[PDB]
Amino acid sequence: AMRQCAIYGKGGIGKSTTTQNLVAALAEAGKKVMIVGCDPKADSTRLILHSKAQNTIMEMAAEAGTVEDLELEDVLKAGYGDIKCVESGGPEPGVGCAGRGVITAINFLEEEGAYEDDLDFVFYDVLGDVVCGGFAMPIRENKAQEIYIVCSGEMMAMYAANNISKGIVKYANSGGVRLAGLICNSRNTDREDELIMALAEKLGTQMIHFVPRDNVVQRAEIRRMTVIEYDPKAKQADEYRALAQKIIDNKMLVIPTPITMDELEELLMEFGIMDEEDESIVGKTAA
Amino acid sequence: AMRQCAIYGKGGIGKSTTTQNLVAALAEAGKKVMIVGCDPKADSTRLILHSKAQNTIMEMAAEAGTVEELELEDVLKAGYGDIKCVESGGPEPGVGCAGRGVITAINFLEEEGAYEDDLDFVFYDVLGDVVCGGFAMPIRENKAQEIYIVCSGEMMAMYAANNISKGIVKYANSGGVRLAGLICNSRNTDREDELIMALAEKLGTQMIHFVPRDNVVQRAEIRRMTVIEYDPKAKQADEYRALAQKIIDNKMLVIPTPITMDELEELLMEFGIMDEEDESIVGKTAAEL
Amino acid sequence: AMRQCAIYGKGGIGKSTTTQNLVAALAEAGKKVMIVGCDPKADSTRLILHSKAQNTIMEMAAEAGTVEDLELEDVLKAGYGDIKCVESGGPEPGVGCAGRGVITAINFLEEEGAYEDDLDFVFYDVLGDVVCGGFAMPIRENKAQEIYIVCSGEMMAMYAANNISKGIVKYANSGGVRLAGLICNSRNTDREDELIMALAEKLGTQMIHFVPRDNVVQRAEIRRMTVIEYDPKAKQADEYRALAQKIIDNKMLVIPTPITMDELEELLMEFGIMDEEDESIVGKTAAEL
Amino acid sequence: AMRQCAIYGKGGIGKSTTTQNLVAALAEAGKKVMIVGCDPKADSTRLILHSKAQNTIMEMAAEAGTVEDLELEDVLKAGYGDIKCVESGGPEPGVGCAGRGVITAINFLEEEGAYEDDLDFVFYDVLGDVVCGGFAMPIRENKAQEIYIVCSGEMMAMYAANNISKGIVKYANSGGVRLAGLICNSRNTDREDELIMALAEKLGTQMIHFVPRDNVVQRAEIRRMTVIEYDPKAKQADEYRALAQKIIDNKMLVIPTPITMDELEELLMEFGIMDEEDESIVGKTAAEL
Ligand code: SF4
Ligand code: SF4
Ligand SMILES: [Mg+2]
Ligand SMILES: [Mg+2]
Ligand SMILES: [Mg+2]
Repeated sequence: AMRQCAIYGKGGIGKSTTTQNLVAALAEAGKKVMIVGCDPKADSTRLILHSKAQNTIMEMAAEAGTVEDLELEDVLKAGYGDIKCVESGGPEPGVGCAGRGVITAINFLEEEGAYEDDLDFVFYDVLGDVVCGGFAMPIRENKAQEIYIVCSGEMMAMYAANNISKGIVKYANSGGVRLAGLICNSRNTDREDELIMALAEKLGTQMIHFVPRDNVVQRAEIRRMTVIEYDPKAKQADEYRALAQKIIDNKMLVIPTPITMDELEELLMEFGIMDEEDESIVGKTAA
Repeated sequence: AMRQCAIYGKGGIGKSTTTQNLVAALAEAGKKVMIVGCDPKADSTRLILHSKAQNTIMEMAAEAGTVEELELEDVLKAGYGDIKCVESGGPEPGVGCAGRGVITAINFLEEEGAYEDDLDFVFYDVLGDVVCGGFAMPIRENKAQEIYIVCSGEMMAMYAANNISKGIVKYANSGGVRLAGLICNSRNTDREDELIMALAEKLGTQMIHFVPRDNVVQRAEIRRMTVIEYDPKAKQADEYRALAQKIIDNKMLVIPTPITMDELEELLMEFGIMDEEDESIVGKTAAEL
Repeated sequence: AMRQCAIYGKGGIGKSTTTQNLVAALAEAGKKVMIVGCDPKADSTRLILHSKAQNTIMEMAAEAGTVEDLELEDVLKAGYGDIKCVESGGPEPGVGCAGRGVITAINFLEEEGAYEDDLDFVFYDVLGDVVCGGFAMPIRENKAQEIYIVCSGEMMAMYAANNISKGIVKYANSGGVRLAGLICNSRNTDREDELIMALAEKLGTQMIHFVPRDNVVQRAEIRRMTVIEYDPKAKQADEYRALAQKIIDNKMLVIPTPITMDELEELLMEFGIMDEEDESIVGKTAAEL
Repeated sequence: AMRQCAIYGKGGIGKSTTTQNLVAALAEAGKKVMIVGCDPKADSTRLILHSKAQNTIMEMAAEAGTVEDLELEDVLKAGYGDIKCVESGGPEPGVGCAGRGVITAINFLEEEGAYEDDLDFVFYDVLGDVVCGGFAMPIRENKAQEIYIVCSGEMMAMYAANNISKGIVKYANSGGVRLAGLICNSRNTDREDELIMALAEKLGTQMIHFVPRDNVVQRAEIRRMTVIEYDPKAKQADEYRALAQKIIDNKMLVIPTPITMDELEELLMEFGIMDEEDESIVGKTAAEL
């Protein structure tokens, strides 16, 4: 029973670093895992491979003309703990949709039997900033059943988490896409955990883990590796094992209940992220 | 002589706040301006209208028909300096295309006569992060002739500027969509201005204005207004006026020259945005070494 | 019973702002309070007087000849909630001892009957980075019997908290000086509450209150006033009222048990303030690894 | 001709890091340097010695019983480039004076013959926050002719630089103590470089060098070393060399011109560090609008 998961979140909150660290922890737990990158704005395999930038399917397509000309050897590389790594390749700037690329790639792996192994998990690393048809393609085509959202106590991070839930709600009726949990990439802020726990509560889900900020992540990042690999004894390592072990044991798969912009702002203000609004100063000149 | 302009850039660097502030400067200078928010996940008109969120074209279409049903009066609101304000609205989570929404909005506004009315400038506030077919829709359909790029001295904001320039290069043989300059939104970091100037020379453009950080910006955003409106005497207010001025007189429209990822890494690593790599230590564990 | 208190801690963590907000909360609870400024690098009475820089006893005495020509009225002002405010004035650069100016202030206040019987609290706002002889004067001279340490999760603020504790141990069996509690000035950090509680655990004291980081404090600071006065219906206001009340009902005075530098580092590493060291690569050049 | 210098500056701005990387660049250039640490809150020698904590004169003397039965080998350690490293030790918490232990350390080093013929520089690393008599001890005793003030474009760092400048003025005629320049220790901020030069112009001095923020410094420090030793190929290394070279070549030893607090505020404001004071809201309640 291979589990088809995806990680969704906006960019610039460390979504990909967490994806790779968690996956490494799976490999260290003796799970066989594939990472499929579906994010143009981040490398989703660099830390597993030790590479700078894996060649994507989209740019290897030009090398021979079409994806039917491609060998699976060129696209799918093995790295740490024999984690299987692939990068779809983002759209050509101005002349491409991101759904089409991710379809192209997922069917290529299907045709070539990448999904035909003793594979325990596949994790699609997906950009979930602006949740259009394109980035919602793994959901729509039912290519990921278990969605995890990487977010944080930042406004836009939680907005993204809310739209991602909405996107899910769309194709919930159709296919078995569910929300597995929220993952908090800490910003080393106070009450951030509680914030996301309360957001989870309202979404009808769970904060499956709080991922702290810890310099050992960056120290592993310099060496193009995960923390699991770099330093198994780091206290950060137990943090990714906890997340990983919780995903494995996870049986909580819901249809989320998105929230309103006021219902959100209410959260922000409750946990001291946003301040209580004051209309007496609204529209009022300094003179 | 209406000039159709777009501001492209990524989220989280205050693109919209610069657009609103810029536009308030123009109105204060006596120009008539319309703003078409084409950024999902951004309130592009909130400072002009003193509103928490404008009604978006896409969300009122949720009723039925982004045409007919929708009335320009329920779409287009005037605000500070008689600035006309429109919010296209983002795509339906999971289903719709963002560019399809934007064009529909723009088509609606054409079809309802908004682009008359004695307009000196219209500004499209467009998301330009992952510049897909979607967000390059206003370029392909030549809905904006001049493109300004909001960027900061940050990896991703500079990679977006790059992808925005590739998208302009893709359609420069079709239409007359040209890059007008980079606007740098400060992160209050050393050497940021030099960084962007270097990006400009490579992209084949100019850093048209350096927009400093200043608490008077947030102070005005809190009150849901621009600095130009909140305190025109402020020093930050003079900066937005200078931006507005250089845009009015801007005579430089170019086909940019996108750089390669190595050339981009070369540039970060000059200004220390990226660290120099010690590749001897790559793949090495804490125990080994 | 006029409780003779002192706030100690290093600069740059908002010690003073907490003191004044705290003392504002006491004077709103109908208390009679005197703040004596014993910190050269902080205006300890600015927010109470709505004043830029209160004139110090050392400044005034020089423009007079001596502390004997000095009138009480130029040196002790009443502010919000009729709080009495005094500023000792730090040492003359290069010559004077921070302590000597403090003792002059205290003797002048004692000489001129500034310490009234009705008074419910005196707070000394004392610098507490380097806990030398000069800055431990209140404690040596038995003027400060109840010490509150304003700290935070940054190393120097905690090291300083430990050094102020060692200062207390010295005079605890000469006079009745006791540590009353730690006061966390939050840097909007994760686990910072748990850190100071665990520091207090080791010291024998308690973390009496955690003061949040809230922008209304800054909004109030800017207007040279406390949150108690600026906006009583603010949530931060309730946070100072909490602190003040806990202070009012505090019966836990103790002799602290300072900790080894090894123990301190054990705490910072456990709460992520210090990094776990990679001792193998110590002293190694990047060329040799 | 040995040159007796001193690095004054406030805590927490990486003064001692700059000191040690500076001496490394002097040593790389074949100069004989001794670092004498006079900071209670900092290791002035750890990066040279690759050691967690050098034993101080205070504690070593505390062990023996007096400083007359203390051997030179015990305190004076050699490190990278055979830089001589010494640590005065801070004051006995609550009782001690910081100037007592520094005069002690200097007399010992004198008698034991640590100040050798071959030595080209000695540097005292003194905490320069509150410039009392005790911390001005190297100046008063005329043990430091050249003073370099580390600072940054921040209120309190510039204030401390100001107070140090008054400390020099005081003993300027008596001794031969001059100010040699400011060293800006970057916080990666805009206009900070323009600010410290402007301060320098008001003190009647110069900015000798602007030290960038660069992660390599922390990469070196984690391994308990200077950049010069970590990686002499890094752009930072050259920065420490430029600083060191300019110091070697420096011919600008002045008596400073300290500025008023108002003058310092005018500088902060001119370079966007402070906002202009809105006196129209000082005293004013939130509800009072
Ligand atoms: S559907 Fe989304 S990814 Fe595809 S072109 Fe439109 S905006 Fe871009
Ligand atoms: S006791 Fe403290 S304040 Fe007094 S001179 Fe010595 S170091 Fe300075
Ligand atoms: Mg090791
Ligand atoms: Mg007396
Ligand atoms: Mg190397």
